[PDB]
Amino acid sequence: LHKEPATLIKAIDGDTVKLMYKGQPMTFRLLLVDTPETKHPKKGVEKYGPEASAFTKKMVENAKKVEVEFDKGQRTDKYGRGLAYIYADGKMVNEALVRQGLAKVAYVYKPNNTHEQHLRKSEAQAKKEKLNIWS
Repeated sequence: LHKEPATLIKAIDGDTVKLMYKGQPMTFRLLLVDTPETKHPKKGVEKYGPEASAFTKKMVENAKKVEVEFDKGQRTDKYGRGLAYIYADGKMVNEALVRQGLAKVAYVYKPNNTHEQHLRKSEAQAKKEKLNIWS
């Protein structure tokens, strides 16, 4: 797995950000995590949705460097979105959301499952600390 540079274009939601990658604007979906959404699904703005959304936005906006890391399997989903691990100054946004109780680990589709265990370990810690979603 290798990291590649990208430039923030705009954060869209807790789990979705628009990036300039290899010269093209592209929407990326964060691999392996489900955040509450301000979009769907569902019921509009779910609980912790605006929180999760502000966390991702602050984290990518304030970064010096954003990098994307594709997993071993398909790199786009059926909506045309890039599927990847996103890093802000070396820190994985997907893990930070989970470590803060602002995301749960998604249903995993192999072989896009490289960081699955790492994330699950963070999710376990956030539950034990009863943060946000877990409170």
